[PDB]
Amino acid sequence: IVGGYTCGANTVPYQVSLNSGYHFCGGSLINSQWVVSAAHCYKSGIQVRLGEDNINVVEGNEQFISASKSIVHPSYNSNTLNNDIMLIKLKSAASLNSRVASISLPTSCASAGTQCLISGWGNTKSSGTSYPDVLKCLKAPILSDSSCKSAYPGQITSNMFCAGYLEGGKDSCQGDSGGPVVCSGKLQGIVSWGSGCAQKNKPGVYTKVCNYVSWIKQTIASN
Ligand SMILES: Cc1[nH]c2c(F)cc(Br)cc2c1CCN
Ligand SMILES: [Ca+2]
Repeated sequence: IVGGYTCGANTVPYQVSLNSGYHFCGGSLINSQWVVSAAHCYKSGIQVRLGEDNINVVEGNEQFISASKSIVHPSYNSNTLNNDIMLIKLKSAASLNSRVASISLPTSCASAGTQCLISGWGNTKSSGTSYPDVLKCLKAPILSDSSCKSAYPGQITSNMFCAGYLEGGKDSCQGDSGGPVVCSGKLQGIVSWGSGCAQKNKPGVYTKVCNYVSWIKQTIASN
């Protein structure tokens, strides 16, 4: 996250770190057994880390649970990033509490101008590279479809939205991938892609979660 703030320990209790020897992506806990992330975060050997603040220090509220199965969306295209969503099932159910909690799925899509909270352990620099230890947060509005398409001609599908600031300076970044965009208490987005981080006229692009709720629910129901 570039231009954000330190969230505070366990204040984003649905935020997960995906670890394969090291943090490589975020995700969102959606019930005791399932995490939502980005399809471009797929790899094998994933351990889900819940209750994290400093990802380099065991502080006492973590739960470390290996993935038993990952399911990349059937229509994910890795060239265009269309349908950039994945589900990860945990080998055992997480223990839910104030600091480890699921985030509700949307019942309808969100509107331009809605305020959202984006969070992650990604790069905090727009030029250069610095990776934080503690969770970072950014409040950012959803941008109009027309602004989003103007920023990225020919690249924005019906499964994507932009959020952030056209002036630059505040954005998600590398390593925030797969993490949450939460708006009015619902998981509306997944950190997906962009051109650089926090660059003028290049806001972040996010998977439009509301288009996937039927698939998420029926996947969970049979897996
Ligand atoms: C999700 C993602 N991953 C990135 C990456 F690996 C390198 C760079 Br430069 C940008 C990004 C973004 C977009 C952030 N709005
Ligand atoms: Ca920790």
